[PDB]
Amino acid sequence: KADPSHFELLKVLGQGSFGKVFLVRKVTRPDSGHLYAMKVLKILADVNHPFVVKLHYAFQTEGKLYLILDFLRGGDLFTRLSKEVMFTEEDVKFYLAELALGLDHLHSLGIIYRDLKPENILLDEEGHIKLTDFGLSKEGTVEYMAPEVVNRQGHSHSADWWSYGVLMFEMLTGSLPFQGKDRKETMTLILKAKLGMPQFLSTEAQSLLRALFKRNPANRLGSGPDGAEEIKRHVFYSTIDWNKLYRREIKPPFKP
Ligand SMILES: CC(C)[C@H](CO)Nc1nc(Nc2cccc(Cl)c2)c2ncn(C(C)C)c2n1
Repeated sequence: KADPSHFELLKVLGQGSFGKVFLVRKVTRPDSGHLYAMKVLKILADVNHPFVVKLHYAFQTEGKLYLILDFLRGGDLFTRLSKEVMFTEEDVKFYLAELALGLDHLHSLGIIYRDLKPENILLDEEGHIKLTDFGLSKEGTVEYMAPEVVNRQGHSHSADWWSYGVLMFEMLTGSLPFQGKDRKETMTLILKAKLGMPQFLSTEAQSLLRALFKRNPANRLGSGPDGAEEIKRHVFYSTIDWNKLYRREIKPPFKP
């Protein structure tokens, strides 16, 4: 059975906001040689979906909870965003569509992806995305918080779609829609939900952002009754075949 001795440490990927994540190589059969990302801890984690990180092994060792997950070669969207400082609508439509599927699934499991942001969206070698650091059902980066969360008036699935809107805006413009000089001001800007629409954005993109940026979570796109479909049927994704996207048949615009 699983055991820390079955994995040799290759290198530390980075300090964590969830513990430390190491790049490990399994030493035991049958996946001997296979690379994995190892997370050590001192609430669901098992989800099966093309756009959600897979948990391969989980074992407790005296206070330490080891999680062996997929190693995503491509790194995260935050890193790519910083280097390219903004993606074309083409790239954005693609990442958001796959994210749309991943997110909705997590919502069906009754999970709320509270920490949705580019840092938590990984890319595999093919360029497809994979959501990480999810799981919590019973609840951060302020720039991504929905107004009901800032005011602590609740935190349902709707909150995620607002954050989804923020991710879209940041990838499309290189900037955050609501940014103050400090956390306080940012939260106040989120509450006013006062938003200027950059003129280089397509009308379809602008339409979608306006629908996602509804202060009242009940009027926010994704708030049913067709839930995620409400967002998937938006004109912004007209050219997206969800069937093949799910099957990973759509060619990623970016290849790491
Ligand atoms: C430690 C952080 C700097 C990074 C990026 O957010 N985290 C990260 N990078 C990953 N991949 C990755 C690939 C190439 C270079 C670098 Cl620095 C990271 C990764 N693969 C699988 N997971 C989790 C499910 C644990 C991962 N998590």
